Amino acid sequence: MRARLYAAFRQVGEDLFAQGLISATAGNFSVRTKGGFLITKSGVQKARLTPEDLLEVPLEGPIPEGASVESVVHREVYRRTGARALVHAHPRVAVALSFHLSRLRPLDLEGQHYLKEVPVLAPKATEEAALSVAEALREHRACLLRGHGAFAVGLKEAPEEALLEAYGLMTTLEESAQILLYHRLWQGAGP
Amino acid sequence: MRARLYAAFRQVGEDLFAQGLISATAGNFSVRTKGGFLITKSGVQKARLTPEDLLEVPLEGPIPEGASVESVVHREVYRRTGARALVHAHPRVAVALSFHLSRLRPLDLEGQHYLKEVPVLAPKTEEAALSVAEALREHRACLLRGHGAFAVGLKEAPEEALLEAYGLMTTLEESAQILLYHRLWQGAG
Amino acid sequence: MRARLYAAFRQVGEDLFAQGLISATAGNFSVRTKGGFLITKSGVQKARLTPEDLLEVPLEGPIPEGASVESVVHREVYRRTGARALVHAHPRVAVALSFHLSRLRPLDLEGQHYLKEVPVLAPKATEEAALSVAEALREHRACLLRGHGAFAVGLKEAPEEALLEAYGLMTTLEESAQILLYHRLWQGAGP
Amino acid sequence: MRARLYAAFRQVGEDLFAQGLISATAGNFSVRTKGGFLITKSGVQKARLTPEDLLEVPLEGPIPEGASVESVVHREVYRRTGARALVHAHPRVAVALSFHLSRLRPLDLEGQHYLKEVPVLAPKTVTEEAALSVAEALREHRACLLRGHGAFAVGLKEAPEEALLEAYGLMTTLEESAQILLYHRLWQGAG
Repeated sequence: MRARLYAAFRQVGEDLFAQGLISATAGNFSVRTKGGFLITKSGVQKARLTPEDLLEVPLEGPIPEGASVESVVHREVYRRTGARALVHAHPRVAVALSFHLSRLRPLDLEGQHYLKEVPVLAPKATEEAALSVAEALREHRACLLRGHGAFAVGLKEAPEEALLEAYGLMTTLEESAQILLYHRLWQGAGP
Repeated sequence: MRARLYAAFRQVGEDLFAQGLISATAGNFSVRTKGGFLITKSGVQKARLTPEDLLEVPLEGPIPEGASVESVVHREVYRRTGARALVHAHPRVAVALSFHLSRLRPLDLEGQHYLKEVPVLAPKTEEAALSVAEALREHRACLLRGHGAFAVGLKEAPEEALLEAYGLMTTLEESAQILLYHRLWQGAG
Repeated sequence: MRARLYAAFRQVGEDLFAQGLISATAGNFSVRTKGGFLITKSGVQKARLTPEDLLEVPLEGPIPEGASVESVVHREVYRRTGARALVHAHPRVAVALSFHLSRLRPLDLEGQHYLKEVPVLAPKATEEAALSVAEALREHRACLLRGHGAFAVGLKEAPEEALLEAYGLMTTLEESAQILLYHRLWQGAGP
Repeated sequence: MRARLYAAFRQVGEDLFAQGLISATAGNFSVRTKGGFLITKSGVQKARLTPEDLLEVPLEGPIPEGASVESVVHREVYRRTGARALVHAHPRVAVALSFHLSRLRPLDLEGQHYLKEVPVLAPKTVTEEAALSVAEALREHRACLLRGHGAFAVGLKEAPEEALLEAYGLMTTLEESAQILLYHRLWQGAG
């Protein structure tokens, strides 16, 4: 179905990069597929994505070279979740506040509706991490991996729309983290 | 018609997203029309807006589906008030401040002149539609504790009233920021 | 000379709007002319100035109608000063701090090169504020008006330059207020 | 290759400005070229760069006037390092946290990958001395802080414009890492 699926990957890229959620070649995202998952390639302009940039990976056995080193996680996520899409990103604020929480609870109405609760995993990538990210995403739509960015899942049926669902949730996270940070600097200091 | 009005919905969309005032899909914005008010479709990239992403909603009763979930809040503001444009956004700092403040009173000229005092609502529904469509009469912007902020548009032309409401929106945020930096500075140094 | 001059006003207005330094309708900037000065019109979309959005004001008596309500301030500055351009904006962080200080001292090298020292006049756009802004602009290149905004002077011989030069100093003040803000929130909230 | 190489300085200046990493005219950036190095001119709106806003400069001899005031520093860096592009900006949060650090150490994954450790140069006084300090600093590091006067980021790609785009990229990373350090410290100084 290339046409539209493509529209969603190039879109999300340009977006995740315009909002600062990822640098020029960081982060990765994927959708589920008959074989396995369709992912972005390692080390490449994620805002200037083109078709040959995406690469199908199976849940099977050989991880083809050129596919994100974060590919282990995505897979595990697809192997133990029902997730139909996954966006990995680095929302500045969410990441700064992740160093002190085990959980991140949004205060805002939009956040509480979609990101009810965001778990923070402490590593003390790696297969091990893959399993923690995986478990967290079973009953949660996003999670922070301490100082390692966040992960958001998409459960919609249409691969592309799932992707927008994820990227979308990522954006909600950062918004909630920002609101949490402001709300505190104010309550705290000052009077 | 569908030339200057579209451009304005698209612009407010792109800017609102870049300015960090909303999420990919959060928020909504409307204009007063002959039938009632035109609004953004619910569920859709506000930053990649199209003519198809909007539609009219009579003040009557038939709220077509696709219209924002908050049309109920827009309508009631178009019923009991002289509004002509309406932006619903999520200014981060302002929202932050909400939880605490009862009213937002800018300490800055640009603010003090156009957003004299921004009351904070604590609702939830029909209940909130009202709360807002009252406050937006004597006031041009209101804060829904934890949800967001509504900014009023008043120009004759539709497009203008919208950008004006979007204007007041960025002003709302800049005032919250000022308030906030103000506090963090004289209160820790 | 209109041409280049015009481009300058249109440019300063656009950048100022982009940089967040003025809302679409506020602020104002002028350049000195043989007559008096050339200032933006009252209430006009600064980011889309047209050659007809600018009006000439003499240093003497009758201020044409349509002029910015603060032509008084600009004129009081061109009367008592060598200023050859004047930019009036609202740098949010610069204003936020102006409430508690009486002088702003850039901690940064660029700031300590032009904005050497930034005074803060206190109320009590009036003829009083103009007179106060005009003298303060005699030994300093910029000044804050508590609650209001900031004033930056330009001095190049070419009006077009002076403006860019004033617009830019405005840019320099905000960089500084921010450096100040962050420096303080940091050194102050840490150990 | 002018074409594309121009598309780089142009985007960089635009981004550096919109990103908040430079005043309307501060900063300077460049790419190593056959003879010596290509660099931004002096006193030019970095946000509106034209092809005529850049000058060549040999590694030895008469620095043509009009070139960046800090061309000496660039020249030093291309003589004593394998730099291929250099961006000198003014990250705000980063400068603020530099006034009392000696080194800046990113707490975030991404920052730790690229900018392992950013040294903060901080002179007292015993130009080319500083130009030799930045150079030495940038030999083993890809980014360095110059207390109260911004940072320096290096590009190592073979294609020049890719190197420039690369160092600008590092620049954002630095500022994002400083911000993460900050919010991490402010959020902590609460409850």
